[PDB]
Amino acid sequence: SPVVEVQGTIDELNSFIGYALVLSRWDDIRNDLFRIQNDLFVLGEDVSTGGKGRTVTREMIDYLEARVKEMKAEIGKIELFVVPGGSVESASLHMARAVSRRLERRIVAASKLTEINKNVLIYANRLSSILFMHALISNKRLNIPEKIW
Amino acid sequence: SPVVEVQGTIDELNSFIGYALVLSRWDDIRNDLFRIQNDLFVLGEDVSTGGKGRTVTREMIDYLEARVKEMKAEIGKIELFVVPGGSVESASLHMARAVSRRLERRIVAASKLTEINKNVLIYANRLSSILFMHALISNKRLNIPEKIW
Amino acid sequence: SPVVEVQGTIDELNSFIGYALVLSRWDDIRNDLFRIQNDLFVLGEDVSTGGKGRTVTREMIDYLEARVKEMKAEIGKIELFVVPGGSVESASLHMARAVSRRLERRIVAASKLTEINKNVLIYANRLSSILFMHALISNKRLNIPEKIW
Repeated sequence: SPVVEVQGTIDELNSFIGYALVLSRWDDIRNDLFRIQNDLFVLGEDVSTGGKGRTVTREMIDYLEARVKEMKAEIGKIELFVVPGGSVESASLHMARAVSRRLERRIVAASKLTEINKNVLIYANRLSSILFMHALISNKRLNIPEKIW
Repeated sequence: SPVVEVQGTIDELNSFIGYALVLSRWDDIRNDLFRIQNDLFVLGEDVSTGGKGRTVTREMIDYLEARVKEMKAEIGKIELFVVPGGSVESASLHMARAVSRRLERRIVAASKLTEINKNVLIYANRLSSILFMHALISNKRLNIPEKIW
Repeated sequence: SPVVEVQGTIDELNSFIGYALVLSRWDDIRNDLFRIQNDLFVLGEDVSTGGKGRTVTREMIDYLEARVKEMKAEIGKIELFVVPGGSVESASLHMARAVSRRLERRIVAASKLTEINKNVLIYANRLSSILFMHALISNKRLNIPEKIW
C-alpha cells in the first residue's frame, strides 16, 4: 500500500523459505535457500527505495536460472500437474512456492500504481521456478515418487 | 485477476493440504486429502476455462458432505470456539482450513466480476468444513482434548 | 468484506499460532501463545460486533508489551535484519509473525471503510512484536545463533 503489501509478502515469503531451509537435508538446496533469503532483503529495498538504494541485479536472477537448469538435468522430464506433497521437505517448498507466486501477483498489482524495477518481478518469477525444482529434487533424493493429476 | 487470484489461492491451498497429508496418520483422512488435492485441479480448470473444460460435480461435493457427516458421528457434540492446535496433525489441518476459507472469500470476490459455476464456491465451502472435522478427528485419535474459548 | 477479510486473517493467524505453540518447548512462550489465541477470539468479536460485544482491553495490550520488554532483556542487543529461520520453533514463529503483520495491514484497510476500535490495531501491532521476540528467544535457548543480513 502501495508497496507495503509487496513488502509484507516478501517478509512472509522469507519466513516460509526459512522454514523450508530448516527441513532441507542437502547443502546445494540449503545454500540456494539462504542466498534467496538474503536476496529478498535486497528485493525489499529495491521496491521500498524505488530503486534508489540496493537493487536486484541480473546476476542474482542468472544464479537462480542456472540452478534451475542444473536441477532440471537431475530430474529429467517433468510431467505437468504435480500434486504438491510427498515429503515434509517437498511440502514446505511447495508452500514457499505458492507464497512466491502470490508475491508475483502483488508485484504486478503494485507496478500499475508505482514504479518498480523490472528485475524485481523477474527475480520473483525465477524464485517460484527454483522452489518448484527444489521440491522435486527433495522427493527424488528421498526415494519418493511424484504423484500426477 | 480476475480469476488469477483464485487460481493462486487454489495452488496455495493444495500445498497446505499436501503438508497436512504428509503429517496425517490415518488412511481415511489421507484418502480424503489426496482426493481433495485432485479435486482442486478440477476446481482450478472449472474457474479458468469458465466452465468450458472439466467442472466441479455435485458428486464431488456430496463426497465431502458424506465424510463430514461420518466424522461428526465419531466426534459427537462440537462445542463452538475450538482453539486451533493440539497436535501438529491438527494444527496443519487448521492452517489448511484457514486457506480454504480464504479461497471462499476470493471466489466470492471474483464471482462479482466474472462468471463462476456455483459448484465451485459450494465445494470450497464443504472443503473448509471437512478440514475442520479432520483436525478434530486427528486430535481425538491422538488422545488430545480440544481447548475451547 | 468489510471486516470479513479481517476476521478471516485473525482465523489464519490463530491457526499459525497454534502450530507454533505445538512446536514450542518453554512454558513462558507456550503460555503467551495460548493467551494470544484466546485474545484473538476477543479481537474477532470486537471487530465483528463493532465494539458492541467483548472488546480488546488495554490490559491485554499491556501484557504483550510487558512480555516483550522482559524478553528484550534476555536477548540483549538486537541487530536489525534478522534472517528468519534457524530452528523449526523459530521458523514457525516467524511465519506466524508475518501473518500478524498481514492482519495489521488488513485492519488498516478495513478501518477506512468501517469503524474499528483503536485497541484492535494496537494489539495486532504488539502481537507482531512479541512473536518476533519469541522467535529470537527460541533460537537462543536452543543454542542457535541468528543470521543477519
